[PDB]
Amino acid sequence: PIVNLQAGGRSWKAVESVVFQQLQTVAMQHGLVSEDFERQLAYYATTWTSKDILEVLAMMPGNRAQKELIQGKLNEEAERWVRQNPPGPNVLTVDQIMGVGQTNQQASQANMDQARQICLQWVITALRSVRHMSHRPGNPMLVKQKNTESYEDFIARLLEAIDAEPVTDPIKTYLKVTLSYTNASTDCQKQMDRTLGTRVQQATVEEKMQACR
Amino acid sequence: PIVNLQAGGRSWKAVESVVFQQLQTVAMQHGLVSEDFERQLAYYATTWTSKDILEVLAMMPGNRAQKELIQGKLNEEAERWVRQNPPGPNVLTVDQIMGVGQTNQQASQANMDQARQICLQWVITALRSVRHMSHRPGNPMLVKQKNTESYEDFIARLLEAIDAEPVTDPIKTYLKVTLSYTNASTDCQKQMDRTLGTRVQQATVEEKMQACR
Amino acid sequence: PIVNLQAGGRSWKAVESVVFQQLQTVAMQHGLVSEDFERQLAYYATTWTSKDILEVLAMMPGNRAQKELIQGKLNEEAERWVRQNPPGPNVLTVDQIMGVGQTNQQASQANMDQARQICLQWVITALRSVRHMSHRPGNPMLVKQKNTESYEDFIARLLEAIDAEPVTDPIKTYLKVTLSYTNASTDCQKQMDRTLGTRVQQATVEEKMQACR
Amino acid sequence: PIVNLQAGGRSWKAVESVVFQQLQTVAMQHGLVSEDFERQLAYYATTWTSKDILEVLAMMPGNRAQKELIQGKLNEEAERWVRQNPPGPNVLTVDQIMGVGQTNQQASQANMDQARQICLQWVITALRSVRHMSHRPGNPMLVKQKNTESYEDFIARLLEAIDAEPVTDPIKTYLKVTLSYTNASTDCQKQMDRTLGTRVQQATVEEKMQACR
Amino acid sequence: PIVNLQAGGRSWKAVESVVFQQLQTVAMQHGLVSEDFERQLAYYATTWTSKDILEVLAMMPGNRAQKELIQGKLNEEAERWVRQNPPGPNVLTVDQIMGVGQTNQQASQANMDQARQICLQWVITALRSVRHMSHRPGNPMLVKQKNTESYEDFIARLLEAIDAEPVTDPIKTYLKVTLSYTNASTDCQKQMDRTLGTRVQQATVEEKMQACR
Amino acid sequence: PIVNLQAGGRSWKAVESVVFQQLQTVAMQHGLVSEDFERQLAYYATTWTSKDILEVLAMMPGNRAQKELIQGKLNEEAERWVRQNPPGPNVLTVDQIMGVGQTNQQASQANMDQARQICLQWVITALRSVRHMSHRPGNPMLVKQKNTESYEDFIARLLEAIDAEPVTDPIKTYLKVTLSYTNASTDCQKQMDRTLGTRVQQATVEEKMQACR
Repeated sequence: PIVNLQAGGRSWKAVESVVFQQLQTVAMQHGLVSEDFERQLAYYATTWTSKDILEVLAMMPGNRAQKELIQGKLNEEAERWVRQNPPGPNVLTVDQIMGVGQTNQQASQANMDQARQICLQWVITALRSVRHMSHRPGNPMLVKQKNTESYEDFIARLLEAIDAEPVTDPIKTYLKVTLSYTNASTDCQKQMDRTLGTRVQQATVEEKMQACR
Repeated sequence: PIVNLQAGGRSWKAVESVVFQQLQTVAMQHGLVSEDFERQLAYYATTWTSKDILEVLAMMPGNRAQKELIQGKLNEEAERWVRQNPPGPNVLTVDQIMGVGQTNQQASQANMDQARQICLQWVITALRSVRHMSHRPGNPMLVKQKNTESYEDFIARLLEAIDAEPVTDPIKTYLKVTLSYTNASTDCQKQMDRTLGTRVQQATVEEKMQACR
Repeated sequence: PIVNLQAGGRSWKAVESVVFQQLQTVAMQHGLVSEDFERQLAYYATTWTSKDILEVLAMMPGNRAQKELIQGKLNEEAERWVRQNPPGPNVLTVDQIMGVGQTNQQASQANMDQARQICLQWVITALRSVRHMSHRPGNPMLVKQKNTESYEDFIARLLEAIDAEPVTDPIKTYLKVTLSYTNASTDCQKQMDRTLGTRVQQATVEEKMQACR
Repeated sequence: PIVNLQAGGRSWKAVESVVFQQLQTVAMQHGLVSEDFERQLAYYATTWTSKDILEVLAMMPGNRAQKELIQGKLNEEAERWVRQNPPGPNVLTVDQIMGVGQTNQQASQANMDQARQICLQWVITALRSVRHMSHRPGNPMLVKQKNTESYEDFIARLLEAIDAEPVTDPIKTYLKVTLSYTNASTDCQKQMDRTLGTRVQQATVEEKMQACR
Repeated sequence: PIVNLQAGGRSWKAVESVVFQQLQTVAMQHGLVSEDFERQLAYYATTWTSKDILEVLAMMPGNRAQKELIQGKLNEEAERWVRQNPPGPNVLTVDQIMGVGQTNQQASQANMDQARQICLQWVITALRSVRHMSHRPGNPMLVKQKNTESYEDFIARLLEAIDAEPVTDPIKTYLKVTLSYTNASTDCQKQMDRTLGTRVQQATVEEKMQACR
Repeated sequence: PIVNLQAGGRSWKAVESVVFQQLQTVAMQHGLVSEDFERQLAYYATTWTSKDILEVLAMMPGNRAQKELIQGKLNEEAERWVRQNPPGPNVLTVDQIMGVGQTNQQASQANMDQARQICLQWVITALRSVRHMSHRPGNPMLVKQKNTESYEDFIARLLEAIDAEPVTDPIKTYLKVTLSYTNASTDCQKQMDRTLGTRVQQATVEEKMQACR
């Protein structure tokens, strides 16, 4: 974590042992590629140096292969960054962004603020990508209410499946509303279909949600 | 959390890991829509930026659908805010209030103090509204002393049922006093009815409370 | 908690999460009307704003009816305060004392110091009063050494019973000394009666205490 | 706890919740009259105000009668203090020493430093005195090595028994050395008596201690 | 831990009890020679004095012989340092680097910053070396998918085996890709060999990883 | 703990409740005379006043006799200090060193820095001496590989036995290397004796250590 000195100079601080242990238990119960770890790491890594965004991630508990997969995806982000940003006189280098050969004080500098911001972004994209590798194709379509599962529970699973997929907002909204009625059990889809006629199939996320419960 | 610098400038701080873990255990035992989480979040979110009122809520443990329901209600609050406050030159935008595209420092500014205040208000209304969706109609009327439940316990349940409903104070008071005698078991309602005659039915919250126990 | 700024201005702070959790476990094991919670809340609520003396109490775990009983007694304190202190030009209002419509900064002001002091006093009186409602009449007189209970234990129970009652010091002392010999088992009251003759009945709290054990 | 302001003025602070919980667990496992609580309270009560030396003691977990016994002994200390120090123009009053009718700030003042020092001293004497009441007469003499208890263990119990008694240093030393050989089991007292002849009975605390084991 | 005084002078601080306990539980579950302890110690030992890099390591829980092995390897590093850096007028001495006969303040000085940096480096090399002693020769080659172990799990074990070996990056990459197909079970190596023909054997770390699962 | 004021004056602080509890659990699991407690106490007692080096030790959990043995040895250190340092005009007194009749502020002074340094040294020597009393003579020689114990484990026990003895470095090195082969089981001592001939008996700590495992 960068510390802003009262003099205005900037020095470094070891990650607060409270925050580190906080992220670890969220990477030990949910996983280091799980969204819960991704959400907590991004909020607390705002002050983290490019050096502390990589070292802490490595220390976090996870399967050895997953760290290979994450650094593998992370290397994919770096090569992409070099291609999108051609070598330039003051342009950052993958090493500068990956905190290579920098003392913590030099990696906590303002010039490494862009570097720390760029680094954290690559890790989140890789984890979303490592997470996508776990997801099989068409998870939402396969999900249904087997054994007449609670309409609430079924919608929770369907929401997880759309959230799993990286489809963009305009298409994320299409899927949630469309799949909820289609994959619903005949008992409540049928009663709602008569209850709200065409409209229930029209909009299903909220109006259909309250009716089935 | 906004931090007020001695210089008078304002900077940001990651939510204290003590407070975050505090709210989470109250959102993991009672629920993230439960009143206990709503009370603790409001007290500790006074300093929270518009950005930290949304990110922390998302990190808190809850059913996936409930977060959809909360953001669904939260979007209802935003559209209502735009209609009630027409677009204006210095008027806040739903994005400004929802901390969109703002760095933590820029979201911890005084101009975002109104934005953070407006944001927190929407979340509480949604949760009360998400909570109301769980409540069926006429919960207090259905509540009674089945199996001669302790008059204390029965009043506790009845108080919870009025608190559940969003009826206004003048009508919240009507219900508590009225339903306590009506739904009471014959044994103690009858003995009190003879004991205090007309007055016991007149006022039931305190005088009837001590007598039945 | 009010924080006294070095500049001399006064700002507010969310109740330290260490102290809050401390009072809660004493309101979850002993009760929120129990003396143990009352003692810890008064010591730590010295800096608490009128707003933080009410919000934290509400968050503390307790039966729903008990909070009704506490706010019921608290309203009794407020109406009494208005009658004893007639409306005046600079006189505090029940709202000012109950931290109504005040921002935390404005409720942490010196002018609200009297208000915070007055508020805390009402809550303690109500809890003592809520606690008295639980106590049946003449608890000390009924208490005896059934099954020849340890004279120490019996005196502990008798001391609890006098402490329960709100009798004033001059009469609190009368009861402890008087009831200890009268309610004592025949075996040790008789042996002490011969051992110290008239004096043992004269003074019973300390001289009789050591002899029976 | 008094806090020394940088300006040189002195203000008050609620007992650190870390220290309070520390003393409580030592008053919940060993007892509030036990030496372990007495040792920890004295070390941490150096900064405690006369008001915080009494309130925290009351909050600590203990049998109700024991608090009566401690305040009983504490009142014995106060009456003795008045007799030894006759009423004087600037002489402290039992109330001033017992933090009566003083705001925490006024009880954290330098003039209350003597008062806080005098108060803490009375509580320790009472607890030693409350502890003595538990001790029966001649505990060390009765202690022996029943069933050939480890000479180490037997000396531990004997040391506890002399420590229990308030005999002065010149007589505390007499007892430890004298009782260790006398109460020892015949097997090791006899072998040592031949082994070191007259000297072993002469000095028994260290030379006899190593030999029996 | 060195503390940088506002005056610019430098003083010492006892290792934060939060960080110490953090490293110990990682040296009590994984081992004091395990990579997990090595990663956490290096990140938190940035501020540690040469004196605190040795004392804390000794306090950490481990087999007695392992500390002999670590100090044995540590002495190997020191003799090597003397040979590589011949005695010089301002050149550091193994004692200066090993914080011998220095007060904490004098060991927290800027001149001991190089000494603290040099010390920490030796300990990590020894632990990697102590860890290598545990590793038998050719661990990766022996590792295979016995009982058709998950291709993911098998790659995790193989990655651990290459990480175990101190082979340099150019040869670390050769091994991971080469051994994954060779040691794979016939069922998935065969199906992949037909699926991707020559290329699957060409590159096996990522393309073969997703296909077998 | 002494606190160095910004003004340059020095005041006292109650031992951080985090560090105290840290040492206690190491004096409750390993013992208050065990090396683990001795190592942690020395590192954290650098700032401790002469008064806080004695009071905290007494509070730490231990057998009553052991504290007698430790203060017994501590008195041995004091009498030795008086003899080695004859009474002098500015020479420290055992009382000054043992923090007798000094207020914490006066015991936290620079003139008591030598006194605090001298005090801590005596306690460590006594504990090493109290620990030696537990050790019987010739512990390393008696230690062997009974039931063919792991050569690693056997060397761990032998290293503990030499560490137990206070023999000086030149003779500590002689013992470890000499006893490891002599007390080894015939199976691995014999195979090593043929494997490395005369040299294996020559040096046994490292070369023989790797070979037997």
